[PDB]
This record gives sequence, C-alpha cells and structure tokens, in this order.
Amino acid sequence: SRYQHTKGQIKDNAIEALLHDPLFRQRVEKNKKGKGSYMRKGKHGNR
RNA sequence: GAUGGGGUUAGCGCAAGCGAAGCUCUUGAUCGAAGCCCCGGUAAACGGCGGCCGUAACUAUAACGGUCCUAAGGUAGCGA
Ligand SMILES: [Mg+2]
Repeated sequence: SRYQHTKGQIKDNAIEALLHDPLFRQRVEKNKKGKGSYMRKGKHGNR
C-alpha cells in the first residue's frame, strides 16, 4: 500500500524526506476551555 | 637683466699684493601667459560594467545573507 510521496523522487535519505512532508505533520490539539477553544455548536448541540 | 662673483687694469708702492674709474665675462633676482597639476561636467565621447564563501520542507539549486574589491559591477532584452 503506497503513500504518494509529496517529495517525489527521493534521492538521499528516505526517512528525513518523509518526516518533511504531510504524513508527519505538526498536529495540534483543538482543546476546550482556553485559547483556540470556543465552539459555536458543540458535538451534540444545544437543547 | 637685479645682485653677487670674477677677469685682465691709469696705476700706486722698493714689492708679495690692493687691485680707482671705466671696460667686461658671468650669476639669473624680479617680471612673467598658455598648458600641466588641481576643481567640476560630459559615455548616442573613447572605453568599462567583479570576486570568494555560506544558505530553504530528502536531494539539487539558491530568491536570501556574509565579506572583499571597484569608478561602476551588465539592467531590458537575447543566449551553445
Ligand atoms: Mg547545437
């Protein structure tokens, strides 16, 4: 099962190259309560 | 042609010599323009239009950066 290498024709280091493409992104939690937190409509919504 | 330095000298002295005046060879003081230097301009005047090193999500490149040098570092376009 392939991954479409955003980098393409990988010549030198495969690991490093991959780590520098969308597959190993910087992933950020959308936490509640604080900063970058507010949701207009919740997961289940207002009742 | 300023001065200075001679040079033979009417001579005077008993004489080494001083060497009147004048004569006269020099010395170039001063006077003294253009140009040159110098200041600015001009490249459709003649001409000239850089190096070295480092750098970005594999690699590669380097928009970018450091530095040195220049009068300035080749712009548009074009380009084995
Ligand atoms: Mg050919």
